[PDB]
Order: sequence, then C-alpha cells, then structure tokens
Amino acid sequence: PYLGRIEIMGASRRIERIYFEISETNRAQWEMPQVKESKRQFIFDVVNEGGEAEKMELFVSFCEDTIFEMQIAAQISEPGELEVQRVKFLNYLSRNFYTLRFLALFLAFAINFILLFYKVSDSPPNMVYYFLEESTGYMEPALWCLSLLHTLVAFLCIIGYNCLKVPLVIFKREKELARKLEFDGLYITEQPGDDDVKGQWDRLVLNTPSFPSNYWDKFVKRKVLDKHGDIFGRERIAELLGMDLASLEDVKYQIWKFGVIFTDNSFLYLGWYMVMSLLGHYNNFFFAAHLLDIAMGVKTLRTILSSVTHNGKQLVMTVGLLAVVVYLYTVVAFNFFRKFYNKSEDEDEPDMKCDDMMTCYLFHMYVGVRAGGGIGDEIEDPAGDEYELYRVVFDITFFFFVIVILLAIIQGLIIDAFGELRDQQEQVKEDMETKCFICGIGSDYFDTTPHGFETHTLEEHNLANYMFFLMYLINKDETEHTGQESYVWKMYQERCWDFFPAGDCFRKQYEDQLS
Amino acid sequence: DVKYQIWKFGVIFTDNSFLYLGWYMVMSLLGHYNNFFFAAHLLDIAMGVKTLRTILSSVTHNGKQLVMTVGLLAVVVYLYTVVAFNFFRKFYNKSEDEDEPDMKCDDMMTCYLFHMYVGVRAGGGIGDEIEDPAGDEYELYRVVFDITFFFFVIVILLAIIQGLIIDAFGELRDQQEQVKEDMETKCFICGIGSDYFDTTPHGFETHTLEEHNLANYMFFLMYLINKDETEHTGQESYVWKMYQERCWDFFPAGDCFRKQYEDQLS
Ligand SMILES: Nc1ncnc2c1ncn2[C@@H]1O[C@H](COP(=O)(O)O)[C@@H](O)[C@H]1O
Ligand SMILES: Nc1ncnc2c1ncn2[C@@H]1O[C@H](COP(=O)(O)O)[C@@H](O)[C@H]1O
Ligand SMILES: [Zn+2]
Ligand SMILES: [Zn+2]
Repeated sequence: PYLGRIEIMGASRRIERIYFEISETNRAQWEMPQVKESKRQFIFDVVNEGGEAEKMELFVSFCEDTIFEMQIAAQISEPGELEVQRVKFLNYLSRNFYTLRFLALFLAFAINFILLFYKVSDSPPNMVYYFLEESTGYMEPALWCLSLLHTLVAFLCIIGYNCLKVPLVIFKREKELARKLEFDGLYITEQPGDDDVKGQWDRLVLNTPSFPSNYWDKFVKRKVLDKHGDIFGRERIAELLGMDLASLEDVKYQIWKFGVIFTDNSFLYLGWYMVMSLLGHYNNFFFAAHLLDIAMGVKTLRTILSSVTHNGKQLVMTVGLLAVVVYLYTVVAFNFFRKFYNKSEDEDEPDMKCDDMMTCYLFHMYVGVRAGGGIGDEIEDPAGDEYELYRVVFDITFFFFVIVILLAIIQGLIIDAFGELRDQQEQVKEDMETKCFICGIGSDYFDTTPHGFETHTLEEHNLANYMFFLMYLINKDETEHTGQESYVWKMYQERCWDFFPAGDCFRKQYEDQLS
Repeated sequence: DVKYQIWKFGVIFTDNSFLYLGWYMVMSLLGHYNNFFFAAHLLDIAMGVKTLRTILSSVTHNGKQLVMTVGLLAVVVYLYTVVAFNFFRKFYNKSEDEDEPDMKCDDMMTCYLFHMYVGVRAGGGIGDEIEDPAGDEYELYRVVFDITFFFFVIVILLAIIQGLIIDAFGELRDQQEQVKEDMETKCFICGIGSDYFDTTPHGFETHTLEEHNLANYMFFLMYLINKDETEHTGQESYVWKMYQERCWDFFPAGDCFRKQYEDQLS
C-alpha cells in the first residue's frame, strides 16, 4: 500500500529497483478525480501529438505540475482575526471553485427562465417599456435577488480561481523561464526578438529578489551564474539577475505576475463573465451571454462542439469558397440575367435586385444560398425567353455546386471530424493497453507470464510510482539521500532522463536467473 | 414462505422484460375501452425484429449526444430570440391584415416559441419566415442575423445530429469487426494467437474445436455439477474445489498442451 517501487537504469549500467514510502495524503490526492482527469488528458496529449525523445521530458513536466497541484490542494484542505478569517475564506473559495462555477451556471439558467416572461409595451406597465408579466408576482423579486447573487458568485469565482489555478500558471511560467535561463541561455546568449511577447515580458522578473516564488528551485540564480559566469561575465550576469555577488562571500515582480495573469485565457474568460454579469444590472438580457458557458462547462457539449471546431479552418475556408463561387454566379447574372431579378409584384415600381453588383451579390448570398432549389427558386421563371436554356444551366449549376456540393462539403467536414476524434481516442487506448508507457516493451512480451503486463504496469513501471518518487526526492533533503536517490537527483537537476528504463526492464534483464 | 414469495414478487416486478409485457397487457386491456390503444402495440416491432433493433441502435448509441445537441440547439435559438426580441421586433408581424397585427416577437415566450418552431422547421431559417429586411436601416444586421441562423442552426447543428447517427453506424460496424477479429485470431481460453497454432496446418481450428473449446468447458461444468462428489475423480475434485472457491486458476492461461509438450511431440 505504501511500498512504492520503481526501476531506474542505474550507475552500474544495469536496471535496478528502488523502494520508497508513499504518503497517504499523496496517494489520496493522486486518486482524486480531478487529478485523474489531468493524468488522462496528459496521456491523450502525449500519445496523440508526442515524440519518443520528448516523451520523458513531457512526463517529468507533468509530474512536476501534478506535485505542485497536490501541494496547493494540501494547503487549501480543511484545517489578527482579520488575517485568520481571510485565509479561511480564501481557502474555502478554492475548495469550492467548481461548485461556484456550477452555481453560476444554475443562476444563468434561473435568470434566463425569468427573462422568458418579459414583455414590451409602448404604454407604461415613442419609448417602449419592458416588464415581466407574471401573475405570481415572485418572478421580479426573484430576478433581482438572483442577479445580485449571480454577480456575487461570479466575483467569488474569480477570487477562487486566483487562489486555486493561478499558482499553477505562475509555477509553470517560473520553471520554464528558469530552464530557458539555465539550459539555453535565453537572456544571456540568445536574447529573444520582439515577436516573443512572452519572452520580452519575462525580462521584468529576472532582476527581482523573489523571481522564483512558486517554483521550488531556490538555487536557479546560483546555477545560472555558475554555468554562464566564466563565459559571459560574472558581474554582467549578476547585474542581469539582480544578485549581489559580493554578498555571496517587489513591485516589479507583482507587475510581472499581473501581466502573466491578465494574459491567461481562463482568467480572461472569468473576467468576461464578471463583466457581463455587471452589465446584467444595466440590462437584464446581458445575462443571456452566460448561457454560452454551457460549452465551457458540460464536457459532453464540449466534446460535441469539438467536432465543429476540429475542422474549423476547413469550414471557414469552405465558407469563403462559397462566397467566391456565389460572386462568380453574381457576375454572370449581373451581365446576362438582369431582367429576371424583379422582386416587386407591382407593375409600376420594379424592385430590381441585380441592376447593381453589390445588391446582386447580397441577393445571391442571402436568398440563393438559403433557398432549397438555389437562386432559380427565387428569381423569375426563365421559360419562353431566348436565354431559357442558359438560365436553366445557371440555376441547375447553382443548385448542384452551391446547394449540394458545398453544403455536402461542410457536413462531410463535420462527420469526418466525428470519425477522426473517435479514432484518435481508440488509438490512444490501443497504445496504452498494448505497450508500456515507461519502457515501450509491448504487452506480448509480458503476457508470457499470466497477467504479466498488468503486473508490470501496476508494480514495476507504474508512472504513478515515478511521480510519487519525484515527490519523495523533492521533499527529502539532500543530506538524507541514499546513493541511488542522489544519482537520480543529480540526473533530474541536470534534466537528463537516461535513468528511465528505455526498452529494458527487470524481467528482461534477469530472465536468466528468474528462469 | 410468504416473505420469500414477496421477495420474489418484488424481484419480478422490478424486471424490465416483465414490465414491458405487463405494459403490453395493460394497453391490450385498454384497447377494449378504445380501439386505437392497439396502435401502441406497433411499437413492439422494435423490441421484436432484430433488423429494426439494430437500425435503432444507431439512433440510441449516441442518444446522450443527440439530446445534448438538441439542448444546444434550444440554447442557441434562445440567444437568437434574445437578439430578435431586443432589435428586430418589427419584422415579426405574421398577419397580412393591416388592422390586426399578429406580432410574434413582442413577447419573449412567444418569440422563443416562434423561433424554435418555425425557424428550425424552415429550410432557410427564420428569414424565410419573417418580414423582408431590404430597405430598413437594420438591413445588414438582419441579413447577418438570418444567415448566421441558417449556418449555425439549419446547417451546423442538423449536420451534427446526422453525423452522430452516421458515426454510430460506423462505430457499431467496427465493434462487430473487432470482436470477430479477436475471436478468429486469438484463443478464448488461453489467449495464444492463431499464429502459433497455424504452424501445424489447421492448427488453430483443431485447437479451438478440440483442445480449448469453451463449449467443452461449459459441458464439463454441467458434468461436475450433475456428478455427485462421491464419484468425483482426482482432477474432477480438484476443479470442483477450485470452482467452489471461485478461483479460476485451473483455466490454462497462456499455456496449452502443445506448448507444454512440443519437445515430446517433435
Ligand atoms: N507505464 C505504465 N504505467 C501505468 N499504466 C500503464 C503503463 N503503460 C501502460 N499502462 C496502461 O495504462 C492503463 C492505466 O489505466 P488508467 O489508470 O485507468 O488510465 C492500463 O491499461 C495500463 O496497462
Ligand atoms: N477457446 C475457443 N473455443 C472455441 N472457439 C474459439 C475459441 N477461441 C476462439 N474461437 C473462435 O470462435 C469461433 C467459433 O465460431 P462460432 O461457434 O460460430 O462462434 C471460431 O472462429 C473459433 O476459431
Ligand atoms: Zn515498462
Ligand atoms: Zn487455447
């Protein structure tokens, strides 16, 4: 239950097994369903768009993100007066962030249910008047209290997000910047261009005293100095990083953090939610924009809409193609078929829709594309004229190419998106169930022993066990490190992932003795 | 055993097939009160014909996604209703008479009903059902309104529904194909692939029909259950105890007689 075992390619050039204790809180926080979903999304991402060389780097990054999330969850878990009450309230919002997010979705549907009882009258209950019409009389007070409650809940959602999810954003940003500083020399040798807005903005935090505040590595500045001093000037590097080399013998940081947060998509969405909730008090119908949150909420709806967004570039390109081809038909009509576009039944005021190129394009794009039979179901009958056969060819080509072919292209794009997403999921599942994540040896090898692959993935090469070992190493002070622990610790500090068993396992190595 | 009988009655009355047959009997009884209640028995073709049940499995396979897409259509049509009720109220007069205007969007409930009904059952959307926008100051806004309705509701969402059905057809087909492929390329009992047994001609067929026939395992369970324990032989009693303990290690997992004694069979 607590005996966590891994296999690492050791210093002796042989696969060896390491044993460590897994904490119960860490085990429960791993079994948490949000963490399970994070793991599932990571696995899908890697298997779908990943590489063999990049896989271990991505896996270690995912483990580090998970470890930080576990620490945040432990901080917010259930345990002068102003500070003690503030901490409890802020932690309460973080533990209940998703309940508030679901509470705001119920308040959006509750409010929009009231709005269906609206009416418009010229006379008060020329400026028109809007009012709720209900005999119960409780709908209007319910609407008022529900709008106030909804704005309150949106604000609480923003605060809970800032206390829950913003730390991970800052941790990711700091660790990426530290890695670019140390193992790439980005601001020392590379100096990113103006096109990298993120790289240009990150220059603010280098000089700050508390540059690492969420990322656990408190020796990043020392390591960057030690690596790049002899090559780029110790005094220059110290001035760049805001570190006093003589002592070796935060408004700027806060502004940087605010920029990082305000460039975050989820925070921007929550701010938009709060803004529209504030405008819902100026006009009640602005609360209808919160119904759009069902997409960002319900996972079923998000999966359904992924079929639309998967080929979104092809969909907009096909719409532009439809616009071009309807322009071509408009050219042909405006030059040869102008007389058939009279939309006025009166014999005194002809309402020609194709005596102008802009008007004929608007008429085509609107009515000939929304019509079932094309533009021939909307313009004058061609029979009897000299251009009858030309008009028939015109209408039938419009019907075939625009009504049939192009709408078929759009619908086929959606259907192909459904099929492609299904087979992506199937391929990820097949890879995971037929191959090992850590070593890549197929299940056929392990299945020689009954339940061999399940035993291998649950005991020997459990990626969860590797994550728990990283937690163990990070938490354990280096003084108490054992030999193999220090070997793996140095390989992790150098960002070298050769200690992961690649294509070799304990059974494969010692099958001779296990026979 | 009144308590046992009441328990059995509860178990039966919570059974879906028995409940369906009771519903059939109830509607047949009501067919004597009104003859047209016998039309509900035509629905039994689905629970009957296997072809019809397979066809309807395409509809029910993505049923959750279908109802979610219907709810999404309802939400987006509500949004269009909001925009119409606030900016396009004058185009929703459905009365040709010049004395009694039958406005369909002076009320939020009425405009939602009008949208959900006619703009979704219309081929061109709500612009094929409301007043022509040409000549008004809001002409371009109304054109954008109608064309977005046509693209998003008429085209995109109905395409989502039809794609859900088509993907259900394909998914069910490939499920059947994968089951057939697994059965014809691997052994049910031991899991050793047909490639191993095919070294001997007709080796896999011989293995599945003679050596590891799941039907033979079923018949052996019949044999063990029917045979009184006094007459059990040694291996029979071994398997009997393993079956009483619900331990299934006596099934050959990854090993077979040929694999074990290939040295002597050579
Ligand atoms: N190195 C690995 N560690 C853990 N599970 C693995 C590994 N490689 C493949 N798997 C598979 O991943 C799945 C884990 O199930 P789940 O935790 O529900 O995603 C099982 O099918 C395992 O056989
Ligand atoms: N252990 C097994 N026992 C019997 N049939 C098996 C077994 N493993 C695979 N099969 C296959 O199952 C199919 C039996 O055909 P049927 O009885 O019509 O379903 C054949 O393709 C067999 O090769
Ligand atoms: Zn492995
Ligand atoms: Zn077999």
